[PDB]
Amino acid sequence: GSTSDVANLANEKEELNNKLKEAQEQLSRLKDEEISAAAIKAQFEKQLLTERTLKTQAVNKLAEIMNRK
Amino acid sequence: GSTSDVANLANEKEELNNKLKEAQEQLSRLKDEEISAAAIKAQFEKQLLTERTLKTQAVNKLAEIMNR
Repeated sequence: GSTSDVANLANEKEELNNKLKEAQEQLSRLKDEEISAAAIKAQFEKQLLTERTLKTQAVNKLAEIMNRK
Repeated sequence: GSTSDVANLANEKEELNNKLKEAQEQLSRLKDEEISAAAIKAQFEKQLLTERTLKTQAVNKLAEIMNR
């Protein structure tokens, strides 16, 4: 009757709510990671610009010395 | 009264089913976004190695030339 129906539905709501909360905590940790990925990407883009620049400096100076006569 | 409460509880269960499904799908989306991002990490890492390597080869050949 209504009494065991209530008992069972209150239990399922508690179970689902708990699983939902766990899911939303995961999503939130992941959302914080996606923001911290944007900063790491920018850092990588910077390091790459820098490495490229240093590479061209070395390559060009080597070509220049090899071309010296 | 009690029978109304049961009807309302069933709807509230169903809505929680919906929210959890939505979250679990969102989690699958954010999951393969961690796969794409880590494949971008590895791509950046390869490019960085390549640039540093060409840099270091040029440096070392130039040093050898300058040192007679």
